Amino acid sequence: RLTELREDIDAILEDPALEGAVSGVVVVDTATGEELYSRDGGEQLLPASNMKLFTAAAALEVLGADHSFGTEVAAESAPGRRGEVQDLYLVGRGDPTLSAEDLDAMAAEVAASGVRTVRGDLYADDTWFDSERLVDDWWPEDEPYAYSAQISALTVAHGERFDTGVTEVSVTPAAEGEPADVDLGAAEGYAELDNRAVTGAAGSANTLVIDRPVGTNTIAVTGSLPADAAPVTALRTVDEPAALAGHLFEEALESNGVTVKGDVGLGGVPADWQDAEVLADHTSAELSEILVPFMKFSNNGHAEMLVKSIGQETAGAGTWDAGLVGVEEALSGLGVDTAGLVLNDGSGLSRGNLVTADTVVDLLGQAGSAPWAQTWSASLPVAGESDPFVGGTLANRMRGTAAEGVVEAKTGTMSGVSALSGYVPGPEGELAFSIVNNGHSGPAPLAVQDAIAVRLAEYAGHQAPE
Ligand SMILES: [Co+2]
Ligand SMILES: [Co+2]
Ligand SMILES: [Co+2]
Ligand SMILES: [Co+2]
Ligand SMILES: [Co+2]
Repeated sequence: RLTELREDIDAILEDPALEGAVSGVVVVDTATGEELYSRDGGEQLLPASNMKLFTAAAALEVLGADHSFGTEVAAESAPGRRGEVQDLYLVGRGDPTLSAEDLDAMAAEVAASGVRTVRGDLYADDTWFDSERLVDDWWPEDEPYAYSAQISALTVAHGERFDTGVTEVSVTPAAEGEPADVDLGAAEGYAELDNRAVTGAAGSANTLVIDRPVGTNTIAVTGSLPADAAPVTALRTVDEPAALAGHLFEEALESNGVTVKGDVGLGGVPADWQDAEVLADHTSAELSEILVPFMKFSNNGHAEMLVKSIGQETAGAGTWDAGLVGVEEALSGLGVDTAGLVLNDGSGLSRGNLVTADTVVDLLGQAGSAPWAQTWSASLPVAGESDPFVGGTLANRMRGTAAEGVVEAKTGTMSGVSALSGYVPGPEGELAFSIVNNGHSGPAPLAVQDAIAVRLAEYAGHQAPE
């Protein structure tokens, strides 16, 4: 059987979709520790989102499944007679799941706390992390999109997938000839809008485009949306995720009967205050829970926020430099050889990252036996599973095959980069694998990755459903 498996993979790797592409492929039997297959396992390649694997493991080691994040509201001293206060500070400490609901819940506490007026200014404190919003080598052209959202300690998360630093932009068609109707979602009143979009005739081509011009906090909409066209929605990042959290909290307070006479702005709690009053606070779910949405949908904001949290825990510094070193350290304490590893960021978006298929499998074996093995493997996306929170970025892959609901693996794709690394649980042996492709020029070789994952699932003792 073994010999057949090897030949089969060699054949699959013969796909023309992998021309001019270096591919690191490693397969190992977790149980026996046997090396079922290996090709360029020591070759340094860009891992794309697969990099999140290393960040996720590091997070469990340094923060732990138990870990959770907090958000506070503080005044110099509690309110009194007329229930007034001067400056109010919204302090974020890395919660990547802070919803607008959470903010409203807090706006309520501040009110129940006896506050009716914020005579001073309302400040958003995100100093828990540095202000380095984007990784040095991230392409500025990717900035308008969610996966490239600015990183901040205080940031609001959209939806149940917790997309940070973004706002939801909607474009609804009007009558042919009339301007299209644009809604900026949360960023309303915060970001500037330049709506040049127009309703085209019914049946006309949809040429609409939503964008945030680099270096601005403006949502520019151009193009034409046909009248008979279904309203469009999109996620666009904003500048200074904190200034937005402050804006929404500003609106949350007002909604909870608390007036704010000042202005919303960035700024940390004076430190001059020996006993600031904590009018309100929120605590997120534990890391083990937050891991799911992070890994299932591959959330870059979460990965980066995690690195800096690790930087805070290991060195008291929400910095990529600190966190990254902390990640590399943690991986070592886990028994992983970080020799051919190069960490430039936590999400894998950075072209500066480098790993080797061997290192990945290495991290898979170790992680597989660590105390948090369960919560860990449970965050990985499962092959061909409709439910988004289970299938993740693999919901629409390998369906109706031996891998369906069997292969647990992290995906990762960029131009010329693609990877699929994970586990293949089975009666014929517990398998760990890694596939990293760099160099291909057409689309990502996802069918090749699947083909291999499906053959492995079979080798592990699984049959396609009928
Ligand atoms: Co902890
Ligand atoms: Co949504
Ligand atoms: Co608003
Ligand atoms: Co929460
Ligand atoms: Co099966």
